[PDB]
Amino acid sequence: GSSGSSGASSGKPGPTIIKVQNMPFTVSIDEILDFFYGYQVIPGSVCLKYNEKGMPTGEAMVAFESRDEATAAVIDLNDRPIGSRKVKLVLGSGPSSG
Repeated sequence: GSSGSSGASSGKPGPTIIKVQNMPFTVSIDEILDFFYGYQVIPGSVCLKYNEKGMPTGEAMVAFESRDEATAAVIDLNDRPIGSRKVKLVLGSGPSSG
C-alpha cells in the first residue's frame, strides 16, 4: 500500500497516551478540554498537531494517569460527534499488556 518512510520508533512506559483523529478545523483547545470533561486529564498533555505550514491537521494527543480512566473515557467518548464531524479515540499502549 502506501509506502511510508520511517526512522526509529519505540514504545515507552508511563501514563496512558491517547490518540485523537478525525477532528474538524473548528476544533479548539477549549472544545477538547470540555470534550474530555468528567475525566481527569493531565495538564499540558493535550498536544495539538499542525501541518508544516502551521495549520491544524485535526489531530490531538492526550495522556492519562490511570489506564482504566483512559479506556473508559475512550469507550464512553468513542465516535463522539464533535462539532460537525466524529472523532476517533485510540489507546496508545497495546494491544499487548505489560
